[PDB]
Amino acid sequence: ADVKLHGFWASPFSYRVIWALKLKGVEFEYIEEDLANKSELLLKYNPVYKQIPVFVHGGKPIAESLVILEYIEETWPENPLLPTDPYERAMARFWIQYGATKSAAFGALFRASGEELEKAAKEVVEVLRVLQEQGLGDKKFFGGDSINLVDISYGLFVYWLAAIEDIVGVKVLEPSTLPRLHAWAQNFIEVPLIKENHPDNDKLLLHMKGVREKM
Amino acid sequence: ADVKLHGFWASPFSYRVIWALKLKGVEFEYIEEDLANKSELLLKYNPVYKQIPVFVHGGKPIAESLVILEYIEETWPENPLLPTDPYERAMARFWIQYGATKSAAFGALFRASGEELEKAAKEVVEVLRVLQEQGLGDKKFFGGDSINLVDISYGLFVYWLAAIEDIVGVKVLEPSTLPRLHAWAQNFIEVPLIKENHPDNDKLLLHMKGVREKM
Repeated sequence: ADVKLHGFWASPFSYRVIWALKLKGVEFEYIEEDLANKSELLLKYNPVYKQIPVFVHGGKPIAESLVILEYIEETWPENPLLPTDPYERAMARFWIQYGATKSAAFGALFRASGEELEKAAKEVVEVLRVLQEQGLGDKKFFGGDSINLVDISYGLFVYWLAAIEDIVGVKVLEPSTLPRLHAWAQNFIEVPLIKENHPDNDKLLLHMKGVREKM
Repeated sequence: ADVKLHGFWASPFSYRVIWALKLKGVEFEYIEEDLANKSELLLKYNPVYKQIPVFVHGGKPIAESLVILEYIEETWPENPLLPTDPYERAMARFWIQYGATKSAAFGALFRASGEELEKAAKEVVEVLRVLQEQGLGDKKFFGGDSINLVDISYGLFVYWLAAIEDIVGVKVLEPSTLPRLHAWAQNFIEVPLIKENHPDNDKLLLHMKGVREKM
């Protein structure tokens, strides 16, 4: 059954799926979607959200990156991206859900006014501290010695932190404040799979700087 | 390994876990938590959210009802509450996630002012229409001929609809507007497992009416 991925060049959600497929060694056709003029296939495949990514396997579509990632893990179980033990799997799902819930704080910091900025940055630092202390601990990656679906889901945090630093100017992931999480972020971007698969940084900063003009 | 459940008498989230355990035939000790004075075990077991439910198995805790439900399904796989096929499992997770995301609209309607009420009720009806058309379809339950984790996760919607109708007075799940979803709601409350396990309706309406005094 052939695999298609409808994505967007600057989307971290589309990149989550690219990472999981490339890790599994699953060949796929990538389809770049124009978000200003959504394709007939995108609207047919994702009527509920009308968003990318849309993963298609054997002509059958799946929307929502977290749902797609679990389908990929179940369909191509070799090179596992989740643990086999139910309790460890529940801890992985717990941290993936925590990230999804707290993702709103990153967008809030990105659009915060000159005054709102201090409180927004404070809330992001506390989210990162809990993630570091209770989620990562002393492990190299959320997945232990190699990346797993938890690391993949936290690519979105790295994407936001780098955009807030380069465009806004506030630093929320500092080595002296969060040494373990900062070491994790550096180690994650150095994983060859990640290094080989990410938006062009200059093009991404420019696009995101322009998107921030919503104020 | 013994099973404990830290819950709250009026919590639909605690009831999701009770339903799944009773369906699986798993014996458990139930611990009623005083939300005004959280127990030492609750704060130790759920430091991230400090919320019930907290499920404990072999002394190991799990927080977040959706995470707990998947652990129960994986640990006691007999009497399955999720399909075995990855694509059907992905559709179940998709609809469970849709419910979690849209749950905020129900709280919004519950606390809406006399003016906000019309727009809040409109947004809830559209959430229910998409759930009915694209999620339930012509099936008796989200799980087909019997309830599954999707039906269990949508107990929360039934809890809200009955509270909005009895206290506020607005009807958002009408038989002539949503015939299939209304038939589903009636069929769900008639399932003996559900009928035997829910908060005392009079006590629940009174508690919720008092909680609505946050305006």
